[PDB]
Amino acid sequence: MTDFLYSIFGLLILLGVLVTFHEWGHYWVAKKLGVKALRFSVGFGKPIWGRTNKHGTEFVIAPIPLGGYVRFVDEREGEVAEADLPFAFNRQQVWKRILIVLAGPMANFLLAIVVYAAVYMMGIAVGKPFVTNVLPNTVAAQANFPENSEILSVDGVQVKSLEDAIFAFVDHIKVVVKPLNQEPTTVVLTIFDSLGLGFGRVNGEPSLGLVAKDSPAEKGGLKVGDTVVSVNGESISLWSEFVSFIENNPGKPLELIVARDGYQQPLVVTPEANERDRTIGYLGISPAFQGYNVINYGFFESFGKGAEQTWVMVERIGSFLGKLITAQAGMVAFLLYLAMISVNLGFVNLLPIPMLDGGHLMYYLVELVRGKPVSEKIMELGMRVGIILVLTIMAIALFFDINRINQLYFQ
Ligand SMILES: CNC(=O)[C@H](Cc1ccccc1)NC(=O)[C@H](CC(C)C)[C@H](CSc1cccs1)C(=O)NO
Ligand SMILES: [Zn+2]
Repeated sequence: MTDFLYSIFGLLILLGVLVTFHEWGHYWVAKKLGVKALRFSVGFGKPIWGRTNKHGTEFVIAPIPLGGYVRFVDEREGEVAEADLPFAFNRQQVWKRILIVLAGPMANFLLAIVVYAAVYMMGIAVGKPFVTNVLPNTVAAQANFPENSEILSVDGVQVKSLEDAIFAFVDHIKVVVKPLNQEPTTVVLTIFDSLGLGFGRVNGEPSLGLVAKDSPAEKGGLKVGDTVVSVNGESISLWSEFVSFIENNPGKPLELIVARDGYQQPLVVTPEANERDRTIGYLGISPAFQGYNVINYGFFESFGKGAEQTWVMVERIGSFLGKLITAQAGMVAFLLYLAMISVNLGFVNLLPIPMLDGGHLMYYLVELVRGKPVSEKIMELGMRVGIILVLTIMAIALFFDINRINQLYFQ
């Protein structure tokens, strides 16, 4: 049992990171506001780690990470020394404790955002928008689209994915597409059925780019750079024909002729079918052409797009809650799952449940409502906050127009 190790390792890392950042949001906001923390507990069970801060805060860690808390100085929960009252939770104005309670979920969302922004820089793999077929008597039929072609830029905006293609087609007709062999063309032009286009697997030359070790292709003599010119005496021209011959012949020997180093090499390969379905042949090769696009982002935009993705996630959670009442493998997927679980936690722990942060939010909101000893004061902040807004959004609005100058008739 070795997969168990990495699995529970990722589980513990995810849970620890989420709980630790929630409690650290609570702790750091309370500390910056002037509230002294008494205990910083992460996980349930018996303490496996324990250390006292210079401010008497006891950070403790237990081995079952399913929750945690941050206990502050509070007269409602115990005796407070006369010299510690100015650092007590309850001795602060109501808005301070409101922000302290709100800090947790916010923290979660914040983490989500940054994690999303972290995976938008590393590069995300999407599927190439490869038009496999064209329909008759459609808008694309008169325009004569290419059989097997890849979209490059529709109506000006450069797209590298299918979802991006449909989002551009609903954003707004010029279509720059790349067919096999010949160069890009701006064709004089599901949802694509309105136009007469169909998507599918990418096609190309029967050239080899990868050959797995100890595979039937490697044992038969296939090498990288080989271009299969014929299978069983029949000449082929597309990678799809090659994979057709491979799948249709599980265990039967195929006699290939490949173009290699300027000459022609004859080979023999016996593709073997896998365990899940011993009806589809397989020998272990990859096409020399790519079928993946790599979406990259600048981090100054990756942050905003991760925020938008978190908003999409929380609206999805809202839809799911109202109803209730591509593959980019690697660690990059683990980080996405971690951020999604973080969003789930930041949503669920904000529900007006008595012992959760939402219940505390409700309690301090009704306490603020009951406590109205001054007028025209609540309005005062109402401007002093907005000022900051109309200042900070100004600063960026300045900096934005500053960064466009730093960039800037050849033909
Ligand atoms: C997966 N665990 C949770 O989501 C629970 C609540 C819960 C349990 C079961 C079902 C649904 C929700 N949340 C928390 O433990 C919060 C910290 C999490 C967000 C890291 C915690 C809520 S209070 C307390 C929990 C235990 C003792 S005191 C908090 O706000 N600290 O600042
Ligand atoms: Zn909390």
